Amino acid sequence: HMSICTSEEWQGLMQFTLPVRLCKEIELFHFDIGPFENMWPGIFVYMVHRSCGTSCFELEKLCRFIMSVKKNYRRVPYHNWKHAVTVAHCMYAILQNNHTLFTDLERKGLLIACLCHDLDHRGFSNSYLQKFDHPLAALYSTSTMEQHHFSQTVSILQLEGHNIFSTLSSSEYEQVLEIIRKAIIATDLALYFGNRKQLEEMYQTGSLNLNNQSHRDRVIGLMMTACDLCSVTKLWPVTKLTANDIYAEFWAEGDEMKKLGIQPIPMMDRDKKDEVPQGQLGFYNAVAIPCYTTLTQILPPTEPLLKACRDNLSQWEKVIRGEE
Ligand SMILES: CC(C)c1nc2ccc(OCc3ccc4ccccc4n3)cc2n1-c1ccccc1
Ligand SMILES: [Mg+2]
Ligand SMILES: [Zn+2]
Repeated sequence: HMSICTSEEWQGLMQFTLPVRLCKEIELFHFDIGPFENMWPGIFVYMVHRSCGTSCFELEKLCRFIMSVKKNYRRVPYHNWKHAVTVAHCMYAILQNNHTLFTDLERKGLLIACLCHDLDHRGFSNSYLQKFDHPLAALYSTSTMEQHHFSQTVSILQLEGHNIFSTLSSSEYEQVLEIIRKAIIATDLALYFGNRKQLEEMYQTGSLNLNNQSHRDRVIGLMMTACDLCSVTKLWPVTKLTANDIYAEFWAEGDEMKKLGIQPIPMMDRDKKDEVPQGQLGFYNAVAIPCYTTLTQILPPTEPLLKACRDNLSQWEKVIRGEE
């Protein structure tokens, strides 16, 4: 009950070479994959190659897994293939600029989760499926979409010719799986708040140990949110247009509410269009700024994420004041 790729879909992936003129761009935190839909699955291979190495995975199983993932993504406005590769590119940028902090196992896993973290997302919030009343919320009633996504990842691994973690010991296979799980669950924005709080705590009182496994999981989750939210760290004209994809999904979920006679919260009510710039400023100030702040505290080399988040922030101010 998991879609797979065709043989030819993936064979096109093996043949793909990232163009020389993106070997620098790709390396930037602000890098916008938008223009290169053709290249996205290929972009992911290259990012894995550069980081983990040209023999970390067998070429054909990797390409079969990537292209099947693409397939188990839906043509929803924001929670789609383009967001999975985007998130994974941010993590790429993160891992590259922190080259000795993470293990072989972490790096390969975390890039794999980012690709999988929104697998088969419907374009409806948790709020929406639980609060009325999807078949997917009477299966996972605690982080609905997040246990689904992992569940999903696992299945794609478990098909024939697909298990890219073959050549790991029964031990290292069941270690990576646990990095992936924690990583995906960690992308539930509701969890993000305690965690960030707990890390500001551990940072300030001087008690953060990266030798500690569960403090690692803490840092990893943050890295995962920081990656989930990276729309807010692009260049302004990219940042705008991505906000356009997010709201169409919000709103279209808001529209399903009205169709059952239920007022959505203003976030998903398109009739409340011009409270967006206000909303974004709010979000940036309550969620995004803090996020990249804590992360830059802990991994200082992630700092341009904070820089670009601040530029975007002030653009919204200007929109709000009447000057963009
Ligand atoms: C990561 C992404 C899915 C996301 N989660 C979000 C959770 C909250 C949010 O508040 C905005 C807002 C709040 C209140 C409003 C009230 C009225 C109208 C619009 C309003 N807009 C934006 C959020 N965005 C987002 C991130 C970046 C870009 C776009 C969207
Ligand atoms: Mg998600
Ligand atoms: Zn996501």
